[PDB]
Amino acid sequence: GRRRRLVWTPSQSEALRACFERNPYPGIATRERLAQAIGIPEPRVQIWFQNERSRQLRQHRRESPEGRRKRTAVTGSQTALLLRAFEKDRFPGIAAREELARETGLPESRIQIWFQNRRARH
DNA sequence: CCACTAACCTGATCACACC
DNA sequence: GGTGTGATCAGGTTAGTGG
Repeated sequence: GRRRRLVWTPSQSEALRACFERNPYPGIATRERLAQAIGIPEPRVQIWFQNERSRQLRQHRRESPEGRRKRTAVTGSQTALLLRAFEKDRFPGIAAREELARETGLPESRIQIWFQNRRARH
């Protein structure tokens, strides 16, 4: 069970490509500003820039420093809750992550990263 | 039927706090 | 140097979009 896939409007597509053309490695500030200007949540914008670099790099292989997101602070209380969840299921779907986001107060996009990191190291 | 791609993934690495 | 862990990189996989 994954998040429902959105569909770019023509005006959104134009804005993402034009910003990608100026810098394919935007920082959190550029992603946030672009996300608000076009009405899309920032994680979807980040996912698009990653997919779009994948398209461009694979295409160029057949032809040819902006600031990061601030480190999310995770309390021991939040960590213990995600830990207990991680033991029952290491691959929570969108609904289980929204649950964990609700119970922890952390954004769901950070829960997704937390599980990606945890599975690679534990 | 099938090309395209958002969503999601692995694995490695960056970045930074901390000792 | 060593450890821990959140964030991001390249790029492969899963599944929804729409020709």
